[PDB]
Amino acid sequence: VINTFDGVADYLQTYHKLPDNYITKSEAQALGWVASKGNLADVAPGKSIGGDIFSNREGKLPGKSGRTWREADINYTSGFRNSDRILYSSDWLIYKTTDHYQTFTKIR
Repeated sequence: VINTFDGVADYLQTYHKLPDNYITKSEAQALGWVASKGNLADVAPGKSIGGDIFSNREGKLPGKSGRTWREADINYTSGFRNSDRILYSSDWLIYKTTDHYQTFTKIR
């Protein structure tokens, strides 16, 4: 239902949580999600992967003590996951990537 960059971005800054169509990878695995099969839409119709913590290993997103980053899939409808993610901090900084976490730019 809400899975666009702008849509999810505004939902997060206002309501401080993901829309209802998101499930973490753990949740999805528990419903029978097998990444190598690209089946998420069969076991969880209308859902997207989102809410997992993003480690920011490469220190690309701005870091701060106490700030945790999470991710969510954008523009997903079916099949294997795409390369689009929204990155959101606990202080509601919003970044996007369209290249599998290689490049980030600010959107809120």
